Amino acid sequence: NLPNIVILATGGTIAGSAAANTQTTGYKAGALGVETLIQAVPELKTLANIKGEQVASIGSENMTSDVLLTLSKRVNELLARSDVDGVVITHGTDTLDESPYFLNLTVKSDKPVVFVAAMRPATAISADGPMNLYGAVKVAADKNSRGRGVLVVLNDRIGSARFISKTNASTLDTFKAPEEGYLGVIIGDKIYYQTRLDKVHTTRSVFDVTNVDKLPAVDIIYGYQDDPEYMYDASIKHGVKGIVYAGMGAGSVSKRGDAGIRKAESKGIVVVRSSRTGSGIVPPDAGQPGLVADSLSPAKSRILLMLALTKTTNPAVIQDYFHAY
Amino acid sequence: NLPNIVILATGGTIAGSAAANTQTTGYKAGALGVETLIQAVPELKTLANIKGEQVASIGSENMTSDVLLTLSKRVNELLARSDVDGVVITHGTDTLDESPYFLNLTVKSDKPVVFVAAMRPATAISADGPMNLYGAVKVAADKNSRGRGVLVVLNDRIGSARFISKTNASTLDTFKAPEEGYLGVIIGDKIYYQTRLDKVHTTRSVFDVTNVDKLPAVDIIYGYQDDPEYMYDASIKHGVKGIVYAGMGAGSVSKRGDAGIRKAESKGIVVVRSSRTGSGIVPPDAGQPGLVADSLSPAKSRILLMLALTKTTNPAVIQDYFHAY
Amino acid sequence: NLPNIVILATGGTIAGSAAANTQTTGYKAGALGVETLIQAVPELKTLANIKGEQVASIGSENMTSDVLLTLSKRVNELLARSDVDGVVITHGTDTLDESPYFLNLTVKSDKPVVFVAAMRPATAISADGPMNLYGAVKVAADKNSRGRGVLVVLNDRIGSARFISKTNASTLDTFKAPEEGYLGVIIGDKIYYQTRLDKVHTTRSVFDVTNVDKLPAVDIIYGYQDDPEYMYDASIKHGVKGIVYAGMGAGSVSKRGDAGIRKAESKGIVVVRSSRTGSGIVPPDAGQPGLVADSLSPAKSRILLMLALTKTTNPAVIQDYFHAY
Amino acid sequence: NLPNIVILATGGTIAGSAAANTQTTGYKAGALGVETLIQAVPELKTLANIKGEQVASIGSENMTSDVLLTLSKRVNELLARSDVDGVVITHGTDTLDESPYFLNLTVKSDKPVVFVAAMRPATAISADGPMNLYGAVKVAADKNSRGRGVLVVLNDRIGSARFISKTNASTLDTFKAPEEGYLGVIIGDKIYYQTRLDKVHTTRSVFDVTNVDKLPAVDIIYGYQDDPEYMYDASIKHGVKGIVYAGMGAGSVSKRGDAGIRKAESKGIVVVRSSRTGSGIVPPDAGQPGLVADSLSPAKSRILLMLALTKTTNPAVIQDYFHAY
Ligand SMILES: N[C@@H](CC(=O)O)C(=O)O
Ligand SMILES: N[C@@H](CC(=O)O)C(=O)O
Ligand SMILES: N[C@@H](CC(=O)O)C(=O)O
Ligand SMILES: N[C@@H](CC(=O)O)C(=O)O
Repeated sequence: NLPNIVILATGGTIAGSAAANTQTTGYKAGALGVETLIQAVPELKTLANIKGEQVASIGSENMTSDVLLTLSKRVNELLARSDVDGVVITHGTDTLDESPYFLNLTVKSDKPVVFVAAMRPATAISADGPMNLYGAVKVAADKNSRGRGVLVVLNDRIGSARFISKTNASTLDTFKAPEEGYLGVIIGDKIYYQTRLDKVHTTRSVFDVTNVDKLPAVDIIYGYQDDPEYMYDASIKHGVKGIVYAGMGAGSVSKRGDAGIRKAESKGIVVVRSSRTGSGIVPPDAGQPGLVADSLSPAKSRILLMLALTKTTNPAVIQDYFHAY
Repeated sequence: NLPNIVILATGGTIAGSAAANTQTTGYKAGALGVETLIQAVPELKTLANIKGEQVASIGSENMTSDVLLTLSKRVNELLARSDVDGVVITHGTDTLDESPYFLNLTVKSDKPVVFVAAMRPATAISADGPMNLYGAVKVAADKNSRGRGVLVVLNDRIGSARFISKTNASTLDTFKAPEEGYLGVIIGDKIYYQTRLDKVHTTRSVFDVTNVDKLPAVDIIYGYQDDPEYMYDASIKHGVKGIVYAGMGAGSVSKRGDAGIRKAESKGIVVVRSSRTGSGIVPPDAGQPGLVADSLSPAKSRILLMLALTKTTNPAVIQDYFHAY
Repeated sequence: NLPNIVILATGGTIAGSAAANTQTTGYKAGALGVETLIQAVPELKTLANIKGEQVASIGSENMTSDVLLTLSKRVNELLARSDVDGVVITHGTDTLDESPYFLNLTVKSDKPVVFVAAMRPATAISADGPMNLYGAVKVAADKNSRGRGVLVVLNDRIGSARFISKTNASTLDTFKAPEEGYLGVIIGDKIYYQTRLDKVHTTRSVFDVTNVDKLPAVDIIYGYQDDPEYMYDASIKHGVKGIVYAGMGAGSVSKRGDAGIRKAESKGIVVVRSSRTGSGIVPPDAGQPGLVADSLSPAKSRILLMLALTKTTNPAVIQDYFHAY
Repeated sequence: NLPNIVILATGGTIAGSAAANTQTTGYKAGALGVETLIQAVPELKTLANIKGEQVASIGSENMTSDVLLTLSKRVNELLARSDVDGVVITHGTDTLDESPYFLNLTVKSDKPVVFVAAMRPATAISADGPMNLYGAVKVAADKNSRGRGVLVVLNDRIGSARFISKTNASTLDTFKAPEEGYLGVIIGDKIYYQTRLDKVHTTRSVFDVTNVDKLPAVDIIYGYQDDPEYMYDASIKHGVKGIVYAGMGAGSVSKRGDAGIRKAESKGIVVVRSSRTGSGIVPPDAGQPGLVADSLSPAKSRILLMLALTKTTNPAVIQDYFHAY
């Protein structure tokens, strides 16, 4: 009796197709279904009983919070069933920073939720998709993968949704977390778990979007030399509920950024100072406005802020989420 | 006789002072003069004859293109003299991604221009400033450091202005370049050069800002899920000459980002697609609008685009600069 | 009432002194007592009630298994007392791969055992010792640091004794674990735990050396092109109980290395195939002799094998230790 | 017309064939000829005119100095011809630390010598071989690859033979150089060179093996706690010409290692102190015996020492080679 795994497809280059096998970038992309991905890897039949389901068919650069609501609700419906042991989600790499972390806070089950992607299309020479999908299903079918939070599997690595991000624009090994490493690795058709996420996730999370139809809008504004104050004005004008600041260094604000953040806060907008660096802690500073993002990236900080605004508008409670989640 | 090195001060945590040494973050920053930094390390006298100038006294988060013009003009004025062998620039870490790369394209000399910074204030326990400054002066005083482009010295490393960036928000070893490494290292009071910059820099650069009073305005717009098109509308309204897109993955645009970029291009604004990932190549794509940033980060792409706009607005010529510089 | 922390000194460059402050390497090293290190950082009094003890005064390159036995028995006696909350151990960096992992398997307490070291002597410019010691004591005094296994603190990082190793010969940031990251970080006088060790350690470990006078001899033989078979003959002649093979790639043996290992196994010597690469999994292979080291480095594999030989010689039980510890 | 590239096969997992595609490790390895590798990638015909030769059919773990001597002589006579523009060498990954660096010092031409390997067998799911081979041939056929030293191409990276090493036992992205990065990358069917090797290589190298029948024997002895002195006695007994010490930290010797090295030096054996860390500089120290390996790893130090012993035994001259090569 093999485990029962459901593969939910949302699109991405993993389900992409090009005219030539030498083409990995800059091509008229064609989408493939979940059944085509399953049929491409007949070795999945030794791991688990597989059922395919197409949630979406878009590039992750076009992934929206509305589709994330639909995805999370469907994952929760499936994991509540006794005939589903785990869920594998085929997704694009461009916003694989956000999607798994969204599910890390919204999934109400200990059963494995494994995001999977590919940097090369299925038609490409040495396409990474087939092995990544094999690894993802293997992880989801393993009972030892439970209670570890949402997992992300690419290039023989098992990364945490809380730390893993696309660190390189175009390489196969792009998904890394320099300061936190990987939760596990897949070597020689065997899973080796090494670390556990020391943050609040899945079953112990207070965030629930089961009865949420629309999430609060949150913008991300970059921090740099000569950064305009008018970007904050644009966010205020359109009435966003939150703003994540991709700050210079440890979330440092310029005179124009400081003025823009305080103007947003006076209108009731919750601002969180993250970092454009790529990793590390943004420490508390009473001399600067806004909350701090802890070690959360601008992309993941936005996700947490959106979900935090569904529960509260209290800055201290939201700050507590950033240090715990 | 010893070489003649001039230390130009712009500010930063390297010249920062706190009431307690346990404080490294969120403190009352006390700005120190260039002479105080020189007197703190009397071992600089064994390396070279030191002179100090105070170009600026601000945090790098407030570093502007106007101050960079003043800095670049002063560096070129000093390096043209026979009594100056090299220059050391004490700067902050928050925008040390931009400043050195600016001078990497504007300095008209093979003489060493070495940027130096510190993550911990001078008062802090195990302050990195003193050793960083010693290493920077040592690098600038070495004649073998010539013709290598603008250098950045922190944590015993010599990084290229073209590749090095603050990769972590709060650590001493934050300045890294995972795909390109370091040009050299400083170990045991000795310099070990290992790699050379294979890009156009300094003397061979066509970018000259000697007769430039004001640089063209360039904004950076971040790429993420549900990214607003109105950010581009804000840039267009304020009449920016360039827009750098910190794209999802390999500079991928959403439907709103695509619309915002094409709207900017119709107004004559040159848009360059960079990446929010942290490293890697953004490959050319005819299916997407805007130019491609090659391996240049959003911060450095903005610097190059700003300087490219002083000479031309032609997309093909600017694209050529992005692959060469 | 502040926690009671005991600082045990074994030596190292953290307690080293040079002729000049520009000397970090190649000098006549002097020794500093445990009290000299404590008085150098008066900020330790705000963290905990400190009591220093001098266990040894040697370079870690000369650290032996006999001294580790004495250290482990002493730590166990200290932590068994109700008036001790944690222990900080000043040690050298050269064999900081072995020592903490030894205590990770032998210390029977949830109370923090924090190893600390320095890459620069206390006399050097921007000596890392003072801050590393401050960070180590802060970790040991924190109640949240309990039950996390043996910790290693340098350069604002909290690494696991199971994963952390000296990855660079001479840099301050040398202690890394690319595949596993850090358990926590120390930023802005605050501790941020991110991951937990998912292996058997400390309290749950079966390795008890309280009644052990002398440990079994284990050698490490390197794997390379034209590697001699006579090195294995030298180990067999001296009657070692174990041999760790620092293998090429994934612990691959040459024809001479295969012959040497099989000859050792016939004499009752338990051989474990590790890797010279620096990281990763050495997978099981029925076509090759010896056991596999999992992700354990040659240095750490020797430590585990040495402790495993005090309990059993059964290859199946020892292999189970390598996948669980 | 297209360039003329010769592919020299030595063996390895790139030419490996397993029973099942889920088998990447621990399998009965099969041997695939050079023509089988060429016919597997028909896209090589668009890059260059290909001719294949079978130099060897062994795993790199069994690669010997006599085969490297034969390989180097064959590469040199091929590059001397006008009908050969570059050479691609299919090799194993286990000793890809040594082989390319050997040729980096022995090749007497600016024509590209590109080593290529694969972590997964040709039969495996998402086998890296085909893309790596395509990338290697593309690099060898590119005129811009000339005068850059021996290149190593895997996972879309172009690494220098001087710096690149297998850093992980079992992953696709194993070939890294933390402190030096890559010379270039292959993204979207385009080569992007970023750094150049700032060491003496190929054409300018003084190490000629045209008239060498047998290379001097050089052993590598590992440095660790309780390291035996008898390993050095075994090397002296068999009359090796050199000994590379894989030292603890920055090549630090124990009391037994110090006694063993000085005993080797008294018998005329040249000893070089390298590091077991994985990267970094081993600094000169008059207080310790033996020469220093600079930034060279134990594997690469052995290669340089072996080639230096064909010319001289003078300690100061060999030490100079270690800082220049
Ligand atoms: N544009 C693609 C990139 C990828 O999947 O690799 C996506 O994110 O859907
Ligand atoms: N806020 C400081 C940060 C630093 O220098 O470390 C600056 O950039 O000026
Ligand atoms: N030789 C020293 C190196 C250090 O501590 O940095 C030791 O390990 O004791
Ligand atoms: N055992 C193989 C490993 C590989 O090529 O991946 C070899 O080096 O030949």
